[PDB]
Amino acid sequence: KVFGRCELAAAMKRHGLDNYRGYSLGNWVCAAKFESNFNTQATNRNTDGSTDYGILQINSRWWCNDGRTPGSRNLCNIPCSALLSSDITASVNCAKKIVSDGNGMNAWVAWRNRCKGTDVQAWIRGCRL
Ligand SMILES: [Cl-]
Repeated sequence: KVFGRCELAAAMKRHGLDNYRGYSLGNWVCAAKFESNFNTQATNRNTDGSTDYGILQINSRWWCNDGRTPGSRNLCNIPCSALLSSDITASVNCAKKIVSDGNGMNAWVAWRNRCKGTDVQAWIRGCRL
């Protein structure tokens, strides 16, 4: 599924991401835009052989199992394919564990380079929430 901007904002809000660990809704929408272009089916492979999955591009090296990343962990205890569903529940629940692990949203490279320190409120402007 390819979400619309306001559609994804409303979905994330319903799943408890607004101000989660102090990060306003606009931060999450901005990260999703630049990680996956709002596409739940996005995949990208990394140099070390791990793969990133879904709307928030969660890495198989640490967070999910894809059966082809040797010596990796599965800290969200899910198959990586569950992160590609049109229902974003699994992606959101895993993201909540990632953002709580001490480094906040700096875990997402696109957020650090393209969202951090910008006016992220603009990403939810005009949406009915
Ligand atoms: Cl933080």
